[PDB]
Amino acid sequence: VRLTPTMMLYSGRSQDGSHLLKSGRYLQQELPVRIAHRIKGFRSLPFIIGCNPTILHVHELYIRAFQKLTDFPPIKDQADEAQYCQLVRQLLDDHKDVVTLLAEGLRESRKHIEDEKLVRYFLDKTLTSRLGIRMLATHHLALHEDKPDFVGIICTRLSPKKIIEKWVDFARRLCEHKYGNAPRVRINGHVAARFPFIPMPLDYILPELLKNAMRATMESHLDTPYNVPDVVITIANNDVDLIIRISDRGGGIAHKDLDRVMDYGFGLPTSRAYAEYLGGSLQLQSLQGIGTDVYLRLRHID
Amino acid sequence: VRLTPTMMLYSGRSQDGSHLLKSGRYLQQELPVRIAHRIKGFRSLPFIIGCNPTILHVHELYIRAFQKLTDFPPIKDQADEAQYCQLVRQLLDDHKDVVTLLAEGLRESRKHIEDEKLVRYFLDKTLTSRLGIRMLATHHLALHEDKPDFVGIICTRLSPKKIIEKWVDFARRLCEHKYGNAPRVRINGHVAARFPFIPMPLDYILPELLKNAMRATMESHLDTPYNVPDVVITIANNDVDLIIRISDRGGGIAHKDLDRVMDYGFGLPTSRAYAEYLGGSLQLQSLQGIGTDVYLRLRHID
Ligand SMILES: CC(C)C[C@H](Cl)C(=O)O
Ligand SMILES: CC(C)C[C@H](Cl)C(=O)O
Repeated sequence: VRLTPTMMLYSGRSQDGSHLLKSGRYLQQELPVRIAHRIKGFRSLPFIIGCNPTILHVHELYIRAFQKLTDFPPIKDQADEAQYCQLVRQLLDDHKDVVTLLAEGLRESRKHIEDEKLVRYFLDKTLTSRLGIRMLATHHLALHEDKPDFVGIICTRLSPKKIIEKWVDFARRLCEHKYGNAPRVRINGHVAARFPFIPMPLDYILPELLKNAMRATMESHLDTPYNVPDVVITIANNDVDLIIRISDRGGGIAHKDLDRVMDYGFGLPTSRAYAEYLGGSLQLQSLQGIGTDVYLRLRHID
Repeated sequence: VRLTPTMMLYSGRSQDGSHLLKSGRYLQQELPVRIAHRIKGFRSLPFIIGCNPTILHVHELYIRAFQKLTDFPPIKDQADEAQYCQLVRQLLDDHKDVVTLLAEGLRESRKHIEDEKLVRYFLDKTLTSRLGIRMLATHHLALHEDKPDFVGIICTRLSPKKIIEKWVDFARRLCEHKYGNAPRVRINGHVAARFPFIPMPLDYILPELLKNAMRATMESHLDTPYNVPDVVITIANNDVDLIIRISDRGGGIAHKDLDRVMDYGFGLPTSRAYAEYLGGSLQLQSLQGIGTDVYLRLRHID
């Protein structure tokens, strides 16, 4: 009992494993319908783009997914549900590179793009539906796990500070490897906050935002990489949403680039679409000559 | 030679005072036309609002202004221009309370307001035109002054830090008088920047923004007024615009109030309309539970 947009994540308990069958049967009815919607998206692409060999390949993954899914017989016991999980697992892996295949197929296809609002809409709808589908699927699998402080993929006691720190260490390493240093990150605000929340969207978004804030900081301090401005992260936790402000002193996004930056890495426009999909937002405040403030808002689970 | 939107401020030099006659004759043709546009605005008000005695009074100031202006004969020498200045001076003073009279007339008139986009449009158009008219008029008068680092109302060497500091001292005093203390203000970024710029819009806007940031800070620290979070102002100066970010730790503007706050003190919605009128913007980022960031952008003079 809990939801993403129009999709339900099951918070349940059954010592017989009754909840696993109910969740399995839900996932089994919901997946094919949503995969078919993805097939329609490909069908309605401008012909010339839909013809691109990589776009066509991704199109074919979805048909294949829909075939295997609809071919699976209904679930009438635990044993069915178990094998169904195996299928779902295989599909999640087969589809792991999809975002990357799309970004490539569409680049090969840049010249033939006449209407950009049309393709941008396709990407947003595809990528965000894909996310929802993957959360729902991953949730069901994670219900088989016995891990504490987790109901499926819902973490019952999530520390925004903690999950930010993990992605900071990650982004710092990439940055140190490329520039030989990385900005110290400071975290302020509600650093002690804990509340139920689904990690996954944060796991996509944060590393992107952290990579940008760090890149921009280094690219504008080439002369002094051993000494660069800190990246300052602020956490604001209230009853409606969680806000994570990420501020860098990297010189800002230039006026001429302001529009190009939020459109299709490819990490920012995806991140914004994810945030809105979940009922939040991703906004940018550029101080040209100084730095950039990025505001990630995500609604509280309920 | 220099401009606000569709209006020209004259940067000129004449030892005979030839520039004063050219500016005077420009101001004399431009004022009546723009006052008449203000009269149309009142004429097109919903009857029931336009009937309010205070709204009617302001309406009558404008007609009166337009009469005295059109009655003034053309300017053919320095002596005419001098008396014209006297008239313009008198009008600027007669009209000094207009914003306040409007805000009052419309409050008396709240119940009868059916379409809010209509009135909001009237206010924006009136208040922002009024500003432009007052800049143009004040500029002409200031051309009579011999003050250094000033061509009329254009300051040739304006320090954003300096003008911010003046409004900080001002807002601090009001705040100390009401709460018995006030937040320390810190200024960072391009604190050494200097460039031609027209002070006036900053003189309206900054004190409003500073009053809010300080009020919000005190209202959320009632227990400890002797010790409150600093207000942090950041100046970003580039070739396109000037950005002044004003950040407070006053708990943010609550979700439920987010829309009500930018609509018609009355200081924020005016400030935003002024900023856009001049080709800039005024945007708010609320971190509910923590504070608010306000971003004032104003285009560089050119
Ligand atoms: C069959 C599903 C799980 C595939 C999802 Cl929609 C994805 O593209 O990864
Ligand atoms: C006649 C002019 C100078 C009046 C201006 Cl538009 C104002 O209302 O103050």
